[PDB]
Amino acid sequence: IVGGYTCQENSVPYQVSLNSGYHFCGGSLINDQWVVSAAHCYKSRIQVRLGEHNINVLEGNEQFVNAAKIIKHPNFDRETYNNDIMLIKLSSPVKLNARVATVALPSSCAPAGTQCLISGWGNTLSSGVNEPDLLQCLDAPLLPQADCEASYPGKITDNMVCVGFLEGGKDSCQGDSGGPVVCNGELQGIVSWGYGCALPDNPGVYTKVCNYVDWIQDTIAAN
Ligand SMILES: O=C(C1CCN(c2ccncc2)CC1)N1CCN(S(=O)(=O)c2ccc3cc(Cl)ccc3c2)CC1
Ligand SMILES: [Ca+2]
Repeated sequence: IVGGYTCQENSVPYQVSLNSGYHFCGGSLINDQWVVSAAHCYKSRIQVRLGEHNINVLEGNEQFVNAAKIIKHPNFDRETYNNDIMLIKLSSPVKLNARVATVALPSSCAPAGTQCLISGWGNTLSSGVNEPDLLQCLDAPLLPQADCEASYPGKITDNMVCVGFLEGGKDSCQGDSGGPVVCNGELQGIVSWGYGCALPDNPGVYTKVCNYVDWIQDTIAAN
């Protein structure tokens, strides 16, 4: 997260770290045994880490669980990042508590102008790379699809939504991928892509979660 702030310890209880020897992506706990992330964060073996604040220091609230089933959206296109959503079934259910809690699926698509919360342990620099130890937070609004499409001519699909600032300075970045953008207690987006980090007129684009509520529920039920 570029231009964000350090989240209060365990204030984003649904945030998880996808670890494969190191943190490489984020995700959201949607129920005691399922995590939603980005298809582009796929790996054959993943250890999901919950109750994290400092990813490099044991603080006493962590629960490390291995992924049992990693299911990318069937129509994920690695070239356009369309349908960039993935579901992970944990090998065993986690203990839900204050620092480890679930986030709700969207009941409807949030209107542009809605203020949302983005979080992650991704790169904090607009140029270069700096991986933070502590979970970062960013308060950003959903942008009008018109401004989104205008920023990325021909690249924005109906399954994508821009969140951020047209002036730059604040944005998601590498390592935040798969992470959540929660608006009013509901998961409205998933960190997906951008051509840089925190650049003017180049807001980050996220997977529009409201378009997959059905697929999510179905896949969960059938697995
Ligand atoms: O420009 C790119 C790719 C991004 C993926 N890509 C397309 C091209 C067309 N349509 C969809 C995706 C081709 C160019 N990258 C540079 C930035 N990196 S990144 O710094 O690791 C990154 C990763 C995720 C991000 C997510 C957000 Cl929401 C904002 C910036 C982000 C930046 C990703 C690859
Ligand atoms: Ca820790």
